[PDB]
Amino acid sequence: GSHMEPARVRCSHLLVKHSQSRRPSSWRQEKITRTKEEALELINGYIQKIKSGEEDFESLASQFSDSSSAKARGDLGAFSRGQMQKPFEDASFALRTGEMSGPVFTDSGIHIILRTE
Repeated sequence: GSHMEPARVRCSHLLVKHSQSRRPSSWRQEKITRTKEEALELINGYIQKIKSGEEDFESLASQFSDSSSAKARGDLGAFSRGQMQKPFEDASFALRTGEMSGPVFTDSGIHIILRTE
């Protein structure tokens, strides 16, 4: 449980679009043909690889993420409350230091939350 309230939290994020997304295009893909489930498979794939030791969230959040933060390894840096979407932000505070959350469904699509701090 959360035994402390931090005003500064650092979390990295990964995002994969889906067919029902508002923007069916990205800075890497021309059209998002993959739906929720197809994107979810990728999400779980990334997570499994990281937990196994195949790769680290750095490469996934950079070369396998649509998040603009991908250029910075997918990290958002140290942010505060009222800075990110509630499902993500509230989850970040709920997570512990060094915790990688699973598939979190948000506006854009499925998000992976890695709370480093």
